[PDB]
Amino acid sequence: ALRVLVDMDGVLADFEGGFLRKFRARFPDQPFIALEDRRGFWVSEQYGRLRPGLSEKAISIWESKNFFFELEPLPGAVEAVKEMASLQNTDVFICTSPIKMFKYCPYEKYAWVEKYFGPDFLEQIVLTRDKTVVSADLLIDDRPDITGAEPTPSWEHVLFTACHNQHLQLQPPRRRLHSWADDWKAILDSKRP
Amino acid sequence: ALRVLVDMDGVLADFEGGFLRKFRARFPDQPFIALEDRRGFWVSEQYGRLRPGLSEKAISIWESKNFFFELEPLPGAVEAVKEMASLQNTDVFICTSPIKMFKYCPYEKYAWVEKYFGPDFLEQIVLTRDKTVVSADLLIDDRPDITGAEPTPSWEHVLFTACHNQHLQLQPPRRRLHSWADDWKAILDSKRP
Ligand SMILES: Cc1cn([C@H]2C[C@H]3O[C@](c4ccc(C(=O)O)cc4)(P(=O)(O)O)OC[C@H]3O2)c(=O)[nH]c1=O
Ligand SMILES: Cc1cn([C@H]2C[C@H]3O[C@](c4ccc(C(=O)O)cc4)(P(=O)(O)O)OC[C@H]3O2)c(=O)[nH]c1=O
Ligand SMILES: [K+]
Ligand SMILES: [K+]
Ligand SMILES: [K+]
Ligand SMILES: [K+]
Repeated sequence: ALRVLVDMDGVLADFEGGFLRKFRARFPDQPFIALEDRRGFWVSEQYGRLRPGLSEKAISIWESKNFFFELEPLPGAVEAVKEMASLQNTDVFICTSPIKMFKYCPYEKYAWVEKYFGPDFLEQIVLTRDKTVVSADLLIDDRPDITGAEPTPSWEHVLFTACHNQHLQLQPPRRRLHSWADDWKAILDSKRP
Repeated sequence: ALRVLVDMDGVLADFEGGFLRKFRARFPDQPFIALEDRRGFWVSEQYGRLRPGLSEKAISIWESKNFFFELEPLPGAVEAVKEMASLQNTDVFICTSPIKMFKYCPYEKYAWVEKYFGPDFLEQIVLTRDKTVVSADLLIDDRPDITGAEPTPSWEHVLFTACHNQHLQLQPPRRRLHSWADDWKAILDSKRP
């Protein structure tokens, strides 16, 4: 069976839009970064450059109760993953790294998966900071630099497009999934025997 | 680097003793199973055979708030894993499956790891129901039957002895770690290049 790992934040759940909305509501007198002007993976770093103390204020949004639970799905994400999981000879796992503050985030990610995919899909969740030690054919993740304890992961990393990575030139033969409307079936098929 | 996955319940944390203590306290008029009389991996199944309704009462102990957090370490477990992690060319991850009710268990497992191993060790946690998709040289786990989506896991499963598995005849060349006092360094060394 083909095995596909799907990232959660920025791939299934709209982390960037949820963050921005809550930041602006909580900190209406601070400057912010429009989604179109996001550059680089780390939200907090971009905000820290924008003004002193803004990194810590950004962090405070995602460390808050209900931040993860209340993220809206990306367009097409829930439908695509449900279809993907239902395909013959195809195992799908949601492989997600929780933030360092653990009071809410792990719990909310399970709750979010239950909400959008149902109880039986909880079995498909892998929470890990290191995705390199999870073996699979494909990893669909918006982070450009995925590293860890395994220097040669078994998966091919397909870069899921986001605001923060859309201008990046990747090294051949690295590939992208532009959105869930893009042809994810063709990418899966290219790895099948 | 050698990669070792270490199970949590029944290997690092004394699930069986914690369960029994809390069961007897909450249900003092019910029969129970002494640790020495534990047979088979699933606590709940053994209790359900003992009397009608006891499976659900057992489950209610581990679904309760603070059950996971308040488990005591096994003798030698914290010291061994700290030493193991500090060895040259050795990466250690705690690979643990949370129960199906997710309100407390994921959170408490992170909190427990922080308590006994410190904040930096949180990075070494993998929460998953399927350990077969986690690649490693060794998996030290008290469950006899470890299966999942990967039919040929990369790890060798070393069976950690517990009450419930101590009489089991394993198929050659399956091996055991009897306790943390047993010679876990020799087992690791047998897998090094
Ligand atoms: C931890 C962390 C996260 N973020 C943004 C970027 C993105 O990263 C992750 C993330 C979470 C944890 C780690 C880690 O423990 O190293 C890394 C990335 P994702 O990989 O998408 O889940 O967390 C949610 C998002 O939050 C950020 O801007 N700064 C941070 O310090
Ligand atoms: C879920 C479950 C667990 N247990 C006992 C046995 C042992 O199993 C695990 C466990 C937890 C979840 C699953 C699962 O989702 O399939 C399986 C085993 P462990 O692997 O040691 O963490 O949970 C803690 C312990 O709890 C039990 O007796 N019956 C159960 O239905
Ligand atoms: K992400
Ligand atoms: K399937
Ligand atoms: K166990
Ligand atoms: K080490």
